Amino acid sequence: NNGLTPQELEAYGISDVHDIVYNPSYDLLYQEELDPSLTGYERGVLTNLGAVAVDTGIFTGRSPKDKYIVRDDTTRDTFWWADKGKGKNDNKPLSPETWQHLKGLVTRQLSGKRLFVVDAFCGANPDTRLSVRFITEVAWQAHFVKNMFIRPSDEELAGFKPDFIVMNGAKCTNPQWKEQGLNSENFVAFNLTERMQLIGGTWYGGEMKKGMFSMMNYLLPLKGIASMHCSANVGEKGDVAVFFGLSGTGKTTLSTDPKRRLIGDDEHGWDDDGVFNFEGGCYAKTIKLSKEAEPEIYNAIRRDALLENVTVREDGTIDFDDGSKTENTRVSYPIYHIDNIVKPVSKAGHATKVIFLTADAFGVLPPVSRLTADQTQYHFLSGFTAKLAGTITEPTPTFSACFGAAFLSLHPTQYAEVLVKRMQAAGAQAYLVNTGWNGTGKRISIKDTRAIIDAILNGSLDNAETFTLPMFNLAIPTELPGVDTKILDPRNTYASPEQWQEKAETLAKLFIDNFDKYTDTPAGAALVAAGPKL
Ligand SMILES: Nc1ncnc2c1ncn2[C@@H]1O[C@H](COP(=O)(O)OP(=O)(O)OP(=O)(O)O)[C@@H](O)[C@H]1O
Ligand SMILES: [Mg+2]
Ligand SMILES: [Mn+2]
Repeated sequence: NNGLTPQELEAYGISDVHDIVYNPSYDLLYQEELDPSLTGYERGVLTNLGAVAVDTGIFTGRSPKDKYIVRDDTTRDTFWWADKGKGKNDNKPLSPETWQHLKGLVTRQLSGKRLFVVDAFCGANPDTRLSVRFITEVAWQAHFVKNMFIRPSDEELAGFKPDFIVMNGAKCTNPQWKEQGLNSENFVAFNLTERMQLIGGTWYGGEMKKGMFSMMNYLLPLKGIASMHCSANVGEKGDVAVFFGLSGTGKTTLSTDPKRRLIGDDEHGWDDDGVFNFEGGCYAKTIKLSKEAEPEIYNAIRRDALLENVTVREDGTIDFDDGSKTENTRVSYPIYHIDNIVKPVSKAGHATKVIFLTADAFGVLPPVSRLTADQTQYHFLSGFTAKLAGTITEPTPTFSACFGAAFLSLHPTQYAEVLVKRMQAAGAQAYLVNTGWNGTGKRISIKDTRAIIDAILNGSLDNAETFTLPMFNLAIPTELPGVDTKILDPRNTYASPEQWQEKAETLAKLFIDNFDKYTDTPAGAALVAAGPKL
């Protein structure tokens, strides 16, 4: 029935829907979250910055072990399954039967309640975008999807017909999990035949964000459109730059550059016209957030922005440095909270600069180096980054294909293939930047990192004289405008170049061991030459 009547939700299996809050405004959401009635995790608090902060509960990040995709006649022969001959991933198969069981738990949990329904888009271009309908019973959750996805116009809602439905049943869990062979009572399931996503047990909003991203990572490459885990911005001359990288590497902090127009900060596609954003907002990290170091992001934290897991003092002030509940404190905000952005549609032309961000805890890789075409692919499939696990003692490596393995629905080489095709057609140049550590035991400052990005974007790096770094065979500059020459050669940051050597051999070996699983095909076996060598 036209409009968005309760009888329309009955088709989804939801019953006794009393009140339906359809596409709530930011003001409605504001009063909903501050309602003194609210108890538990539904309760939001007001901070001295005018933004409301919520607690996501026990889950303060994604839960890949609870992710499942229904294996049926639609997904069977196309999906990159975790139990298939292909690589290690989180795409665990699920039977249609267990799906229906999980669906029953969700629809029942959402029956006889006041439901928030947010209609939106995933993808800036109408020809490849997904019309998604989110259903929840928690206000701050509908707020999160309002911030993160593309907010439709009144005229667009008129002819709005969803392609995908996501039902968030955070308050319910699956008690029959042991009998079904699942990881736990919690669940994040997808069914491509019904085009739905179910969430149970976990309150974390990121599951809906990354969940839709995973779906885009499935549909687009099959159409020849690159789907990427990267930030992106444009210059006044129209030069587009994409920044790939794993979590915590700098895609958001570095693309948020006042001198350039922000396209997006995390999920983009690349078609015949160019690079386009999937989202309608940004999701910044807030631990130890410095207003001096990252002023644009700090000023975005105001009414309508949603703080997550941050610790708010009695006086309402936020302690950004406190990571007691989690180091993964975040804040989402609609994109317009950033001044210099592409308006009204988040898209631009083909990218000409392709930057790979990595936080090397081993202190081996150089701050910046220009990559050859074969090294571009080698490093893309490698997806290296290292944290520093050890209360930061003993660096621990992470190799995540395409810089976002956790969101891949297809085999990694399928993404590399479509990426290489787009880069070629545009004569794009690739670079590798170490936003991490060096022999000093301290992470490179944001100031130094921004200077390096400018040199890459302004061309002064392309004109610089370079020499080859041994083992990894990376072309590194002799000098660069704005940055200290001493840090350009990673070996200079150690007391003796012998220290670098030893650590470099360790890292090189890890890379070689990791890439070995790709050498099954001639193309990948050919790429081994583009990797490190002892
Ligand atoms: N030199 C540096 N370069 C970049 N970021 C730095 C640097 N030094 C410190 N940081 C901090 O590291 C983090 C980089 O975070 P960022 O939010 O950009 O990750 P991201 O790539 O967007 O990951 P995700 O996909 O999870 O959003 C921020 O907390 C930033 O303040
Ligand atoms: Mg980010
Ligand atoms: Mn991300």
